[PDB]
Amino acid sequence: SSSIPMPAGVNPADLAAELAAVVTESVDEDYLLYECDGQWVLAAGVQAMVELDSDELRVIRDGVTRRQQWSGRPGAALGEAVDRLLLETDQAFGWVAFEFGVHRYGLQQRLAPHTPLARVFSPRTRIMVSEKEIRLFDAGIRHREAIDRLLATGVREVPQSRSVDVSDDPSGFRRRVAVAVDEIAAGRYHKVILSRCVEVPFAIDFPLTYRLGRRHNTPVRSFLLQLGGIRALGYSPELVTAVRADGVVITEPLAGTDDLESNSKEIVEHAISVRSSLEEITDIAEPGSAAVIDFMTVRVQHLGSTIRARLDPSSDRMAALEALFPAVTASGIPKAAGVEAIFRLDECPRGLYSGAVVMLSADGGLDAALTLRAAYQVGGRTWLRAGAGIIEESEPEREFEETCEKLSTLTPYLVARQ
Ligand SMILES: O=C(O)/C(=C/C1CC1)Oc1cccc(C(=O)O)c1O
Repeated sequence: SSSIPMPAGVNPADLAAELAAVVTESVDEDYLLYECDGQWVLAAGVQAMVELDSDELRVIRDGVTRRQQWSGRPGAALGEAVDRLLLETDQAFGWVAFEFGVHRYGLQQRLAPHTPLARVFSPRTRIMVSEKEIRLFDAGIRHREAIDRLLATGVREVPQSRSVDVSDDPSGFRRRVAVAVDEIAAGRYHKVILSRCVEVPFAIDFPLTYRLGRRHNTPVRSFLLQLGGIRALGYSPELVTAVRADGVVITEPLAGTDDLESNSKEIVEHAISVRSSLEEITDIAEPGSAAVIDFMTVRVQHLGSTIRARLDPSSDRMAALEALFPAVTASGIPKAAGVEAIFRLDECPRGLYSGAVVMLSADGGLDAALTLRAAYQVGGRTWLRAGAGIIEESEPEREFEETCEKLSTLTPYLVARQ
């Protein structure tokens, strides 16, 4: 059957993460698990893959890689290829780099060749885990048998975590901050977010770390993946974009930090962001469809606003994502200038950090979550990355401390490789 009853006492995050580890290894496949609105979707197995790089677009199907050059907007390029996958299957999953959002500002020339912009795939099988049920899509006996074996076994106990020191500043985050402050004071831009990488000196178990962290984090969206040599996990603090089948587009910028409601620094910054999103959404919206619906409402508690619109017929979901990308929250104000500065003052390319993780539907749906509070493994390297907004009054030591706080979303929950 399509449906299985959820076992009592079992958290959905825990079960989906267990499925992700056990079932995929069994059948030799890559995966992405995405948490959206009480559903944990495990997209298992790469049926077809879209790789969009700075200098090339690749579609790999059935063992055949078909390479194309592309020009113009990255979203249009990505959209066309993804649309093709979605004729064949219902949903597509992936990640989008920070670097995806640089073309709109004409910064693409800065990118080295073979710089990844996006990886989007359609799954061989889907498993959806929620509180009530497990739903199976395109699951063969092999997958089905595996889910069945796990379900019987139950979830593994999470081992004790292993600590890491975040006090070093090898990349000189503090000095880099100062430089930003000077540029701000000189009126180059209002804001930039700068970040630092922290290497983790041991290998971690990604699914087990994801479970431990999820227990102590309540995020807007979350993810765990093994894709194309990359392991990653994260607790996304913001939604970049949600586009519905009906054409309604949403973005929800959050303020961060009683005194949230009254504090001036936040309010000015949140308002400026709200203005930015509204302006961006407007370019892709039916005239007169754009509104801010829940302004500066308190929603951990956060300040946030909901910006909504109707996707114009001339435009599409990728265009909406490009209009809103990268998020102000991890870039700067004004955006073009903040992004420019990031090439200069931060370690580039960013890749997954400050990019998005995406779920797309054949119905026209898009869900894109901002990648922050995440861990990465590529090659032999395991790392964490956190950053801070920098404005004219910012202090390098305080900003360093801020990074440490953000790192603490993950630093206590690292489970070493098994
Ligand atoms: O500014 C904040 O507190 C913030 C707000 C989010 C919207 C709710 O979170 C972040 C902003 C920028 C960078 C990071 C980071 O982890 O790298 C970050 O977590």
